[PDB]
Amino acid sequence: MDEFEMIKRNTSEIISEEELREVLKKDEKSAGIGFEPSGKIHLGHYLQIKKMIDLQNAGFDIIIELADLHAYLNQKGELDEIRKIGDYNKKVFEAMGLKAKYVYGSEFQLDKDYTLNVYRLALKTTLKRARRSMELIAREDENPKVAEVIYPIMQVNGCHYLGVDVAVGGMEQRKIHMLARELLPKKVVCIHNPVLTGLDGEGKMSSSKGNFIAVDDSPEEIRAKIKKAYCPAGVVEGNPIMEIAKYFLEYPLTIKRPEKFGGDLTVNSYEELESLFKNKELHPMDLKNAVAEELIKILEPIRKRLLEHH
Amino acid sequence: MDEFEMIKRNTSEIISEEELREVLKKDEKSAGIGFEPSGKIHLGHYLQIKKMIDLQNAGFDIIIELADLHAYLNQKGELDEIRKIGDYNKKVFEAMGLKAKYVYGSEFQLDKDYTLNVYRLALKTTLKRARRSMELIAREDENPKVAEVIYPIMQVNGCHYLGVDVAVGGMEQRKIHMLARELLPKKVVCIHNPVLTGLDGEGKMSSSKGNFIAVDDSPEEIRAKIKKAYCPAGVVEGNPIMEIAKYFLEYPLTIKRPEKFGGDLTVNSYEELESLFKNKELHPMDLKNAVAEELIKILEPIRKRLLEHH
Ligand SMILES: CC(C)(Br)C(=O)Nc1ccc(C[C@H](N)C(=O)O)cc1
Ligand SMILES: CC(C)(Br)C(=O)Nc1ccc(C[C@H](N)C(=O)O)cc1
Repeated sequence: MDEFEMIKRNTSEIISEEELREVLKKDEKSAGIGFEPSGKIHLGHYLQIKKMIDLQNAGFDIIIELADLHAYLNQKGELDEIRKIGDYNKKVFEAMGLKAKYVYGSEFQLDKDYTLNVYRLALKTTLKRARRSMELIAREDENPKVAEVIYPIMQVNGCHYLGVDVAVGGMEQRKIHMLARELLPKKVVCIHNPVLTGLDGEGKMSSSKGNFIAVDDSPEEIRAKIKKAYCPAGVVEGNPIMEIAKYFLEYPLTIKRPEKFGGDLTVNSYEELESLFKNKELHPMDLKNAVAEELIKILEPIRKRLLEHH
Repeated sequence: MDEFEMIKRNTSEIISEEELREVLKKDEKSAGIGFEPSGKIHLGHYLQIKKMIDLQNAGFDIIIELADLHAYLNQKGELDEIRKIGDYNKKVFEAMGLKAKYVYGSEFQLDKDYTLNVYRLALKTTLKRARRSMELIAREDENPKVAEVIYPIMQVNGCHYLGVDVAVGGMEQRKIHMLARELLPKKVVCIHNPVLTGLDGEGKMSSSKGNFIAVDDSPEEIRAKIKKAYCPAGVVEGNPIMEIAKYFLEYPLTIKRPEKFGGDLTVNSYEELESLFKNKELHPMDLKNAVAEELIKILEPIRKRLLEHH
């Protein structure tokens, strides 16, 4: 498991693999990601932070953008309230064990030269290309605002201004990332993580859809959320419980169940688990119990560090 | 002819007349207009500058924006070349007899607080409203740029930042102006001048359509441009020669013609001229001769001041 495959583990795509290999050669290399401040930090965020921790462990300097101005452009409210939530998110990201530089976007995204470059990019980005890149990001609006098409080019320029070698994000960021690769003089290596399914299976996990496990949920809340979740026997695709087993749990994995249902089960890889699940050797109730208890233990240190403040 | 009707003469609309009357009450009041720098200054510009001269004569302080950044957003090239053309335009506007403050937009349109307010406005302006306001302004593009929708909200904010009581422009600016009236806390009085017809009658006069008389055209060039112009007998609407008689000439007007065509004609108002033209008492050839020679004399001082530099 070289550093490449360590970075590559559980990503949806790397754009591009050859470029990432060149970047690994450098003594000095930086990786960046941004987050619109969120009232709750959920497993979708945690997935990203894990991936930033991998990069850090491969010798990357990590830059986290607390994207207060992007959230302002995406209709999350007033900058001061956004910035307060930004500060809470940093604490959560630190309680996740991430050592990084944290910057508020508004610290640099309003300088004369940043703005001028945003306007340069606005001359090279068609409205159609801009609106396409925001399809999975833009706040739902029957009357889309001009702010929606400023957003993607400000994120592009952020890549430029921060000078990262690698940009990380969920797959929803990939069209903004493609735009950065076409417009900017230095091509940024782009690493896209999968988009988790919502707990009810009905769509993608979102802080505004209320279908997530938050990293500071109480254990009873974790158990009740898993218990209700979409999780049909033998169905792996779009199954948020299997996604959690694949993305967050440690193997080998011991799955406790009564002797009358086969007794404790040990699986040495998520791949074995998927096999046991597909040919319906492992029942959804037992998968849920094991996933909930392991997730509880995995999230425990984070919830404890956050509760230590009170 | 109070100051109101003097300001109102030969305008298409005043938004609104009651508001303009309130503004006239003030000892201190300012009027503003912007121009994307243009290689040639034509009668469309001159019409506007005349209207600024009226306002000045009514006691307005005049602010002319040399809109280098708007022209940059509207694909007129590089800022330095735009700014050079900006400087030429000022000279022309001064040779027209306008005493005013001249500012390059880029002097203030990149400050942190200006930019932040542009982004505030971008949150309140729908893409559809923004693209509607640019229909008569935007450079022709099969693939419209994001820059096209930044333009109108930057012009709105310019009104705000410069604090004018009155905004002046051609009718094509009216939708941007309407947006300023809805978004800004202080409603700006908007004065819209007519859009001149191109010399060939086929559309509106434009510096990029090459259908204009420039204020520094030589007399032979003026005569040849008038001679070729669209100008059908009895047709007033869309007739650029009548527009010039209405908007630029001084009355009473003596129209020279041979005795065999009726001999010299004196008309005491454009209204008489329109009457003589409609019931086909005045032939297009004689109208053209008179319009060209009077326009030559009217533009003479401007062409001379511009030529004095060489
Ligand atoms: C400048 C660097 C490279 Br650190 C960066 O990635 N900036 C960035 C990234 C993502 C977001 C939010 C995002 N579009 C979302 O959907 O939440 C905002 C800013
Ligand atoms: C700030 C004040 C009030 Br002085 C102003 O009117 N600014 C302004 C006006 C017009 C233009 C150009 C115009 N859209 C065009 O079509 O040429 C650019 C800037």
